[PDB]
Amino acid sequence: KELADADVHGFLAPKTGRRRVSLVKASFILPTEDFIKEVEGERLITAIKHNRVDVDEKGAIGSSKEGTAQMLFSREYATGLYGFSIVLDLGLVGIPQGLPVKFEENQPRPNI
RNA sequence: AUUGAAAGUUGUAGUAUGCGGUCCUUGCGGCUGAGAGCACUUCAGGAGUUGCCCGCGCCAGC
Repeated sequence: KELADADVHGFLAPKTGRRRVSLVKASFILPTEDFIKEVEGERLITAIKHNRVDVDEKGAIGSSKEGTAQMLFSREYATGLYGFSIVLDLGLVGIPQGLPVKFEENQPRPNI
């Protein structure tokens, strides 16, 4: 009632339990098996290098002994046609997990 | 709603700043498209042909 993120994405309270599962679930993101079959070889993974140049007070630069921040790192970039799948059980938003229905007047009305 | 319930391996980072593919170099020197050659030799603008035939300078004039 007082929180919205805890309602939709669940939460956990080790003090007294009160576990509520997430109402929205998602799967991994894989390239489709058709793409994998049709490429067979090829890397489709590129290691691109990026630098961080740090000019000194006038114009100077150092590698690892002047205390400056000048490095040369690398990052992996991928491609391909990926597959996604999500399931949103939004029908339970605002209804307590333990009491899906109230059933007080002999009708199974939702316990909102 | 199950070894279960919530859970970014994440946020900042120029593989940069300067550098003439440049300077010298004749596709040049010598070379007759030249020498011999009748557009010549034989040819009538020629033969025949009337500038013809008839014709009052005329009659009256002191």
